[PDB]
Amino acid sequence: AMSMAVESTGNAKAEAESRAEAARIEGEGSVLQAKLKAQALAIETEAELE
Amino acid sequence: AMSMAVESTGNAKAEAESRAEAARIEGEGSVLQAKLKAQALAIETEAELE
Repeated sequence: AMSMAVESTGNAKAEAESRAEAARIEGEGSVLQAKLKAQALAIETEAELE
Repeated sequence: AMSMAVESTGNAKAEAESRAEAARIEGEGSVLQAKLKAQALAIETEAELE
């Protein structure tokens, strides 16, 4: 049963650890993307304001 | 299970790392493109204003 316990936890958590680790890339990516999108829209909407 | 953990994380994050790395190119590209689009519309809309 101790092997059954470490089987279920170690396997299922490792799957749930990877998707959360992947979501961290989207979070850090979306920050840098939105930061770049700020400049994209800033230079677009401000320069076209003339 | 430690191999199962590094399998899921290392694989799934590497896929999510590449798409975020690709999105950085669009972000930096869109800034330079919008910056060039500013001149394109500026010279177009200002010179045609005469």
